Amino acid sequence: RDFNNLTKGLCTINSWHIYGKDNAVRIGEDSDVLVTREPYVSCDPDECRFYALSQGTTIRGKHSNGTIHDRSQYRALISWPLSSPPTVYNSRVECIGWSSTSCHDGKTRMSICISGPNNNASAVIWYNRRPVTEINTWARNILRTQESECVCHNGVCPVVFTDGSATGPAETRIYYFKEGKILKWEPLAGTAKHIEECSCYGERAEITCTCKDNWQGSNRPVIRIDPVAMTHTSQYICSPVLTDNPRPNDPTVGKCNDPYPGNNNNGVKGFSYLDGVNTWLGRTISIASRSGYEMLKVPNALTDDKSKPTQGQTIVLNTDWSGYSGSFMDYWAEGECYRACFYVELIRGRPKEDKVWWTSNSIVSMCSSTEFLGQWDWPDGAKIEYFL
Amino acid sequence: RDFNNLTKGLCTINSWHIYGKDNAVRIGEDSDVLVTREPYVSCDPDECRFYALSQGTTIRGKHSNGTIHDRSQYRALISWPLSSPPTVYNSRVECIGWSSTSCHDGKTRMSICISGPNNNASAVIWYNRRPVTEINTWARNILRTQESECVCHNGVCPVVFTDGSATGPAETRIYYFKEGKILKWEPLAGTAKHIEECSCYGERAEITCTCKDNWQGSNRPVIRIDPVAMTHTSQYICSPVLTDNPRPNDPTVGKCNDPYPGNNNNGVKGFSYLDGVNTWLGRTISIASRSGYEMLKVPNALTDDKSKPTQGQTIVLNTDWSGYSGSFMDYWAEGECYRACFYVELIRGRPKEDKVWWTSNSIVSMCSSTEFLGQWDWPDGAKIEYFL
Amino acid sequence: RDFNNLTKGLCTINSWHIYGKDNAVRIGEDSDVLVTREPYVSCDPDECRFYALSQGTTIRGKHSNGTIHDRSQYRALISWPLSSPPTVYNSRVECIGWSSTSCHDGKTRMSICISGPNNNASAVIWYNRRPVTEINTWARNILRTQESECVCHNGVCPVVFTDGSATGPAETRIYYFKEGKILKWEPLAGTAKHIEECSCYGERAEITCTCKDNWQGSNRPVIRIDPVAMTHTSQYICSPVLTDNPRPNDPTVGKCNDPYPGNNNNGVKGFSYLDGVNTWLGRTISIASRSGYEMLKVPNALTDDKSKPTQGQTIVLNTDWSGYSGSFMDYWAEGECYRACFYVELIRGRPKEDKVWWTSNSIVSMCSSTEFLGQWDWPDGAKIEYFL
Amino acid sequence: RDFNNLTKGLCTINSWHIYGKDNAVRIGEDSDVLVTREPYVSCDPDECRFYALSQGTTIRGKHSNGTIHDRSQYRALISWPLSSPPTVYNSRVECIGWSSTSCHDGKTRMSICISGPNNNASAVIWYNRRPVTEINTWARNILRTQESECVCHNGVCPVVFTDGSATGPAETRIYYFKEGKILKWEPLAGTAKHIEECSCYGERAEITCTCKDNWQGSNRPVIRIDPVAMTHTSQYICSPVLTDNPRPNDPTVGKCNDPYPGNNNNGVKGFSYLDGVNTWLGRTISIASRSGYEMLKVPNALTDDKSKPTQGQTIVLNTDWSGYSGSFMDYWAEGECYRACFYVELIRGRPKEDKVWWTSNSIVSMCSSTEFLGQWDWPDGAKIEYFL
Ligand SMILES: *[C@@H]1O[C@H](CO)[C@@H](O[C@@H]2O[C@H](CO)[C@@H](O[C@@H]3O[C@H](CO[C@H]4O[C@H](CO)[C@@H](O)[C@H](O)[C@@H]4O)[C@@H](O)[C@H](O[C@H]4O[C@H](CO)[C@@H](O)[C@H](O)[C@@H]4O[C@H]4O[C@H](CO)[C@@H](O)[C@H](O)[C@@H]4O[C@H]4O[C@H](CO)[C@@H](O)[C@H](O)[C@@H]4O)[C@@H]3O)[C@H](O)[C@H]2NC(C)=O)[C@H](O)[C@H]1NC(C)=O
Ligand SMILES: *[C@@H]1O[C@H](CO)[C@@H](O[C@@H]2O[C@H](CO)[C@@H](O[C@@H]3O[C@H](CO[C@H]4O[C@H](CO)[C@@H](O)[C@H](O)[C@@H]4O)[C@@H](O)[C@H](O[C@H]4O[C@H](CO)[C@@H](O)[C@H](O)[C@@H]4O[C@H]4O[C@H](CO)[C@@H](O)[C@H](O)[C@@H]4O[C@H]4O[C@H](CO)[C@@H](O)[C@H](O)[C@@H]4O)[C@@H]3O)[C@H](O)[C@H]2NC(C)=O)[C@H](O)[C@H]1NC(C)=O
Ligand SMILES: *[C@@H]1O[C@H](CO)[C@@H](O[C@@H]2O[C@H](CO)[C@@H](O[C@@H]3O[C@H](CO[C@H]4O[C@H](CO)[C@@H](O)[C@H](O)[C@@H]4O)[C@@H](O)[C@H](O[C@H]4O[C@H](CO)[C@@H](O)[C@H](O)[C@@H]4O[C@H]4O[C@H](CO)[C@@H](O)[C@H](O)[C@@H]4O[C@H]4O[C@H](CO)[C@@H](O)[C@H](O)[C@@H]4O)[C@@H]3O)[C@H](O)[C@H]2NC(C)=O)[C@H](O)[C@H]1NC(C)=O
Ligand SMILES: *[C@@H]1O[C@H](CO)[C@@H](O[C@@H]2O[C@H](CO)[C@@H](O[C@@H]3O[C@H](CO[C@H]4O[C@H](CO)[C@@H](O)[C@H](O)[C@@H]4O)[C@@H](O)[C@H](O[C@H]4O[C@H](CO)[C@@H](O)[C@H](O)[C@@H]4O[C@H]4O[C@H](CO)[C@@H](O)[C@H](O)[C@@H]4O[C@H]4O[C@H](CO)[C@@H](O)[C@H](O)[C@@H]4O)[C@@H]3O)[C@H](O)[C@H]2NC(C)=O)[C@H](O)[C@H]1NC(C)=O
Ligand SMILES: *[C@@H]1O[C@H](CO)[C@@H](O[C@@H]2O[C@H](CO)[C@@H](O)[C@H](O)[C@H]2NC(C)=O)[C@H](O)[C@H]1NC(C)=O
Ligand SMILES: *[C@@H]1O[C@H](CO)[C@@H](O[C@@H]2O[C@H](CO)[C@@H](O)[C@H](O)[C@H]2NC(C)=O)[C@H](O)[C@H]1NC(C)=O
Ligand SMILES: CCN(CC)C(=O)[C@@H]1OC(C(=O)O)=C[C@H](N)[C@H]1NC(C)=O
Ligand SMILES: CCN(CC)C(=O)[C@@H]1OC(C(=O)O)=C[C@H](N)[C@H]1NC(C)=O
Ligand SMILES: CCN(CC)C(=O)[C@@H]1OC(C(=O)O)=C[C@H](N)[C@H]1NC(C)=O
Ligand SMILES: CCN(CC)C(=O)[C@@H]1OC(C(=O)O)=C[C@H](N)[C@H]1NC(C)=O
Ligand SMILES: *[C@@H]1O[C@H](CO)[C@@H](O)[C@H](O)[C@H]1NC(C)=O
Ligand SMILES: [Ca+2]
Ligand SMILES: [Ca+2]
Ligand SMILES: [Ca+2]
Ligand SMILES: [Ca+2]
Ligand SMILES: [Ca+2]
Repeated sequence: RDFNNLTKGLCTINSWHIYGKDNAVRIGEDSDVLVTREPYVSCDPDECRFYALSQGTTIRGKHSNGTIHDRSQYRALISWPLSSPPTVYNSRVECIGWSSTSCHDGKTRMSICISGPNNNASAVIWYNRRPVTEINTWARNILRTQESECVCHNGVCPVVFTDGSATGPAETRIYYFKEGKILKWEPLAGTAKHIEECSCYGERAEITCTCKDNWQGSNRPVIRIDPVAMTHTSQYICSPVLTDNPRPNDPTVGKCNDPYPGNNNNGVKGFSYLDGVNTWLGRTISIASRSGYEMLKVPNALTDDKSKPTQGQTIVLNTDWSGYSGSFMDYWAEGECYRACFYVELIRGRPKEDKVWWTSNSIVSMCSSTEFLGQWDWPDGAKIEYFL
Repeated sequence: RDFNNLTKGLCTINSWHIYGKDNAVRIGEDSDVLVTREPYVSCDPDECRFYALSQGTTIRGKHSNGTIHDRSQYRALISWPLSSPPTVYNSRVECIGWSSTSCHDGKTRMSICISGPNNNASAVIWYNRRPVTEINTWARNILRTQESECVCHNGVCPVVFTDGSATGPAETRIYYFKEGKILKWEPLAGTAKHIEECSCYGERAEITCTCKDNWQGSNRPVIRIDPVAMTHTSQYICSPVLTDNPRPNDPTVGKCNDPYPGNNNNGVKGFSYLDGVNTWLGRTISIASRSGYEMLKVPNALTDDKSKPTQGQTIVLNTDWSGYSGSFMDYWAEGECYRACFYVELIRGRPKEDKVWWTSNSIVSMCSSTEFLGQWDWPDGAKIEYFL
Repeated sequence: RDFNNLTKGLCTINSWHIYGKDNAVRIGEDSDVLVTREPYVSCDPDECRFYALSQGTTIRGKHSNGTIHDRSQYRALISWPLSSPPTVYNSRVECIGWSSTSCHDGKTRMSICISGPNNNASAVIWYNRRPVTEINTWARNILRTQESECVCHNGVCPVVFTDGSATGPAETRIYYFKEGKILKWEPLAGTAKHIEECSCYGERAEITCTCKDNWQGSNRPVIRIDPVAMTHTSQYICSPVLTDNPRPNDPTVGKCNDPYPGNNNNGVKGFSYLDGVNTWLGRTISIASRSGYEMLKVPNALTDDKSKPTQGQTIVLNTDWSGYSGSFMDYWAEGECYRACFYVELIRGRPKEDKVWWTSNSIVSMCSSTEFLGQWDWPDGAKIEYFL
Repeated sequence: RDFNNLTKGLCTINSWHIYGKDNAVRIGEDSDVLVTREPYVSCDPDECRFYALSQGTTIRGKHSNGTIHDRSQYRALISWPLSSPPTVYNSRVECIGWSSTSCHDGKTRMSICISGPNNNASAVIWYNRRPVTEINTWARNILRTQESECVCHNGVCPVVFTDGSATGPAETRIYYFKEGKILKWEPLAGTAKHIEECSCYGERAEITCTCKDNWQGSNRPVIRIDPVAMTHTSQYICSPVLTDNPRPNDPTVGKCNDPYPGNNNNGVKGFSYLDGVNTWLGRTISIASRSGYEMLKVPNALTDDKSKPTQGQTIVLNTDWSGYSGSFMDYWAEGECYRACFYVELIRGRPKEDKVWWTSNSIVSMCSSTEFLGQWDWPDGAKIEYFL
């Protein structure tokens, strides 16, 4: 109809209720489920769907062997109905590639997929299910993007890309697209020293992205974007409640404009909702591996370098595998506020479970409640032994 | 379009004709059919569909082992086209949880799923396929609901929940929702001493629910709701034709305001149509197990403590497994009256058929005819031996 | 929109072109295809689809054992997209039963399914996908109907049923339905002595049904219906080109008002287009079994007792299995005439191929061309050996 | 809405970006994927889909044995969602036959399928999913057509057929259809000596077809059609950059009006975009087999007999199997120009990989970019060893 505008503020997050779970690995043990990774969730005005990077093979198929690898010519961004698994028969291909982002602007959807060899990748921007724009690698080193939904405001949908080293300074750009065409792009500015896989959400005409400093930071970099002025700033979450993984143990004071040191060249895509006292952080429970997952209310996390949790909710037990996590919201829901949501990728197989030769995942996602709901844990649920 | 209003009375029930049967277990022996239980049927203005609680695995899948269990993080309310089986590929997830209800109000559908551990469950009310309201456990003991469709009138859709003991007095509430939001809730009142899994239907602006007294009653409690005044009453079916299972043998006089004694802490979800002489009761044939199923015309069953059958129809032979049963009607059919319908859950596997490690079911459903139709029996039809 | 009216005459049939083929048995050797029989084809104003009586199991499934049997509680009328096979995932159940008919009246579709034991069957008439009317067995001996599409004119859709003996005189009725309700019914009149499984089509406000005299006739009975007056007549195809199976060898003169003798108590559902010189007859090639299939132009077959072929076209070789055949036309096609069409059921398995324990079929269908097209044969194509 | 008119010119082709890839053979190793060959891509105003000639069996099915053969009664033109594989469950049959073409005219789609024995084939033209016209073989020798999409302009959709010898002069005709009816047909004229499988595209009211001279030419014949005048001309691509396969090595001067000699009676369906300096040619890398695939910018290839490449892009490595290739464009995209696209059939199995008994393929397709994008190779990706 008309372009959606971020006119509402976030609803108060007093807890998280279950939104979707596909039990993909369990079900795929005996049905035609595609092997995937790098999932996310994104809504259209009339429907919300699961998204992910297929590996171009079923889990039980012999080609599942080797799916731990990230970039092949057999990957593609696919979407499928909420809480269903990604099967060969219900998965809709949005585009071909090994890194992506996607978002609806109110009128139609923009999907971006990047493909290519390491030194010659290219992004192709699709809008209304047609290819519209293409961007060639600028640093010749794995051009890559969010791996979660982008956000739009009055037709403008900013997307953060990175090209160059993952263990050194790199060339990050914020592109502002409208109807799949480039209106403008900027180099990253601010104090964030390295950006990877941004998780974004919008409220009251501002887009907040919580990303990953793969190079040095265990605290998360944050990019706040003004989609009207088409400008942005960057910093780190000040809080001592560190949210990357692997990471050092929590200090009593964090860092606002530098990476918090202790762990280099590694990290996991994650997210957060930064809204004054209504601030919640997601992180794996383990400081060593992609294990477990919890949500922590850390009032003023972004700006208070001594902020510590005041409430919390466990999502996945530390005795269960987790993985990537990101944000999305249904901007077309009824009500006066935007209900914060997120998904957690539950990785199974390699590298942690090497008795099988594949790597895949299932998805669990939650949204906020203004109630103070009882909590439960949500594991993948599959028995690797069955696959042997 | 506009909210549906219960303006018609029931059609005269002279017999029952076959409406839907999915042969799920038979078909699932060699195709991707989800393991389910707690099925039901519910109509939208333009389509009627089967519903059930998936177990998050196929019947032939190795994860089918253990599906006798009731509440896991892998369950979800799913719906699929009438008389098809619930397959991995045609099943639509309405919400995540291990207890549910759902109904269309004329404009859109409300679905409710409860999930959580035993002492910390929570219901989340979905409307127009979006989460709208959440209710936290009030008694911290398996918050649970109908397991069959709710009914709406002018936007108001009452739902009966129970929280607390299943073998003692508990905290039952009647919630009145409108567009997924709570307008009001009451504690259970009347003479019903314990309520579990209500089966409901509406006619001439009154909603009748036949439930289950798991604690002491072999006769069924009944909750009649006024969705305009948003008030209700409760009593038991007076008839000596006892309809719970397990149950004592039929007496010559029943009880109107107390459970009929003889069997404690057990029962099966069931239903009835209470309409003066046009009154029909469903019950298993066996007084000992979920075996067989028959419909009995017991004029004035609700109010006459000596009422006995005047007509009958066998649905499932006592030599075949049955299970839960509930009511639904197509409130959007043509005609001057509402045609009473019901479904019977045909449980296969555990606990009665323990040579297999799973528990699932198929569905058979009938609707009334003003004709006096010949009868046939409708078993599940699968051979357990094939699954070994 | 508006009720369709049979305002056109048939197009000139100079040959038959391929219309649809599903290769169901071939494909089903390694995919989830339902076992079926008694197929047909029927069009809606915007789509034409294949129809059949499922057996409630896949071909490779263990429950396929025994599918030679005709009436079980596991059968249902299903429809699916033209030329696709009937799979567990794309098949839409129209109703439950072991005998059926279906037709679109221009506004919506009427489907009829009969179920029950031999002495207590009942038909239930569905309209706009809802149950509307029910008819109880009148002779208590396998109430049964067409097994191919009915035809409508200004809302009136006549259907021929038979109840009683298949090897003696029986009680055949012509029902005239409108919006799923009975307007009127007649007993069979005319000279046809026994009616089974009528194949019908309409043109210029007249409905012609070519049926099967299972009792004594090797020539086919024909019922012509006036859907406005709601009256009919019956006779036999006069032609010596006998079209039932099994059958005696062709004589030089046929019979107009009596069964042509030579074979008792057996026959196959078949059809014909009776239109003066534009008359074509379908029949198996073998006079002994459901083997092969050919179309023969026999000018004035209905009324000329010495009529012999003037042109012909082989559809299936005598070295391939055939089965039932019936008529349908797309009454919503462009043009000034109705293009005659038909389908042939290609039965595989039992009883002729007993190395397998199942019985199923695939479908091939053709429509007429005003061209004189080259011919090809269209077998099922599956290798039974593969199923062993 | 209204008939589409070729009002735009081609966009400048500076490189090719990835458009679609279905990874069919990989995925089909463990899921219900139909065996196919002779694929292509074609767009409707609201969707673009993959097309191909199914073999009426899955790849893993036992009937896959023998699929190297070209014409059987089990083949059919099927279409399915872009980048999905052709599965038994998502494939839509357009018509029955072993040679086809299809195109949307703006209002609805025309599909053509030819079937029959070698000496008695016939084409049947479908429009709006209904059969409309039929054409009988004129030379009684494998009537056949494009195997890729046709193109329409103001309702007129020309199609090139060939009937007669594939290794000698034959009878090629250009038919001009409108709403599935024949407006006119011509015999082939010009200097092209033999025409097989034309690949076409349209721009500024002219339709260009790059075909295959199976008889003598290693350079490609080209048919340019005026769909308004309904007239055409024919010649060969003048360029010494030979694009058929097998073929001699490139000379320094090509031939404009005769086949370039060196290889007889063989060839592969291919294509090209002939647009002055914006001219690109596709060809296999190997001059001996259907191996590898590259795009070469050969300014003025059609008219300059000494034209050599000025830019290039590898699509498939010479160490990977390729096959047929053809053109299509989305005539309903936004923008001021038509973006040239093409697909490459990646054949697997027989005859080159004879350890398996089947022959199938997967599809990769690209479209042009005005950017100078980095290149990657796009192989089928399946391991034949897995199928053994
Ligand atoms: C039914 O459901 C309800 C609803 O969920 C249940 O009630 C919930 O119970 C939760 C668990 O108790 C509770 O969650 C906790 O909240 C704490 C904050 O609340 C308390 O403090 C505030 C502030 O003063 C008070 O207002 C309040 O009254 C409470 O006293 C959090 O602090 C908790 O998180 C911390 O502990 C968990 C382990 O429990 C860690 O995993 C987590 O990371 C937090 O601790 C680490 O991080 C901090 C900050 O740096 C460190 O100080 C600390 O040492 C830990 O650090 C180590 O561990 C981390 C992670 O491994 C590592 O990185 C680091 O290096 C160190 O090794 C927790 O979130 C809910 O708030 C509460 N909800 C409600 C509404 O009440 C109820 O129990 C359920 N009922 C039943 C019967 O079960
Ligand atoms: C073709 O189709 C038609 C249409 O269906 C067939 O006709 C139908 O035939 C049915 C079976 O005969 C018949 O059903 C019965 O109707 C009885 C009522 O009708 C009779 O009584 C009235 C009242 O005076 C008369 O008007 C009427 O003319 C008849 O005489 C029911 O009473 C029957 O139910 C009872 O019996 C069945 C077993 O048959 C039990 O399973 C059932 O539970 C009922 O009996 C138990 O319950 C009562 C009440 O408490 C007890 O008194 C009794 O002892 C039984 O109790 C034991 O068993 C129960 C259950 O196990 C247990 O809980 C308890 O503790 C005790 O152990 C039955 O419903 C249809 O009405 C009739 N329909 C029509 C339209 O005619 C026709 O036969 C078919 N044709 C062919 C050729 O087959
Ligand atoms: C390319 O394609 C074209 C287009 O299809 C091919 O041309 C077609 O060729 C067809 C086969 O030749 C041909 O079909 C036949 O037509 C005959 C009628 O035409 C002839 O007679 C008329 C009338 O005088 C002439 O006008 C005309 O010029 C011809 O001379 C039919 O009579 C044929 O059917 C009979 O034979 C077939 C076997 O071929 C039987 O299966 C069939 O049942 C018919 O014969 C039985 O029935 C009759 C009637 O009672 C009996 O008299 C006779 O003895 C047979 O009876 C026995 O067999 C039956 C069945 O088993 C059994 O019940 C009974 O008891 C007895 O045992 C046949 O239909 C097409 O018309 C023709 N089409 C066109 C447009 O030309 C062309 O060949 C192809 N090209 C190539 C290169 O292959
Ligand atoms: C990142 O991505 C970019 C973007 O893709 C990469 O840059 C691209 O690199 C490509 C490969 O180098 C390049 O493709 C070539 O372009 C040549 C034309 O450019 C050159 O010549 C022009 C003209 O003077 C200059 O303007 C220009 O500056 C260049 O110098 C083509 O000529 C190339 O094709 C020929 O070679 C390939 C093998 O490389 C053959 O397969 C192909 O068939 C061509 O050669 C055959 O055909 C010709 C013509 O008849 C014969 O003369 C020749 O002998 C060969 O003939 C034999 O082989 C054929 C086929 O087997 C056989 O039939 C015959 O009988 C003989 O046996 C090639 O297309 C892109 O243009 C370039 N793109 C851009 C934008 O720059 C970049 O490298 C990537 N980066 C990294 C780090 O990898
Ligand atoms: C088929 O015939 C009936 C007439 O018998 C047509 O019905 C008339 O249609 C118009 C528009 O619907 C009404 O105003 C008339 O009263 C209708 N009916 C009768 C029964 O008189 C019908 O429109 C015809 N069908 C089609 C497709 O033209
Ligand atoms: C393509 O060209 C034809 C004109 O040749 C356009 O047809 C005219 O369209 C309008 C609206 O449909 C009619 O009133 C004219 O009479 C049409 N036709 C002719 C043949 O004169 C057509 O609209 C054009 N297509 C598009 C998408 O614009
Ligand atoms: C931070 C992005 N990088 C470094 C290039 C990664 O390796 C990502 O790591 C992971 C990962 O789980 O750590 C998954 C993604 N598939 C990778 N992205 C790409 C484009 O390969
Ligand atoms: C009466 C409801 N209760 C007691 C909590 C049950 O155990 C139900 O029993 C049965 C049952 O078949 O008896 C099935 C339901 N899955 C159970 N419901 C829940 C929420 O677990
Ligand atoms: C002529 C109809 N009769 C006799 C009842 C049949 O047996 C039919 O035979 C055949 C048949 O292939 O001969 C198939 C049908 N499934 C049967 N119909 C029913 C209702 O069982
Ligand atoms: C050039 C067309 N001809 C000669 C008849 C072919 O054999 C084609 O060859 C090939 C081929 O891959 O060479 C595939 C097509 N399936 C064939 N077409 C038909 C109609 O059989
Ligand atoms: C395939 O067919 C050939 C030829 O009929 C036969 O020899 C061969 O054994 C078959 N192979 C398989 C695997 O069926
Ligand atoms: Ca399988
Ligand atoms: Ca890090
Ligand atoms: Ca009880
Ligand atoms: Ca007979
Ligand atoms: Ca050639």
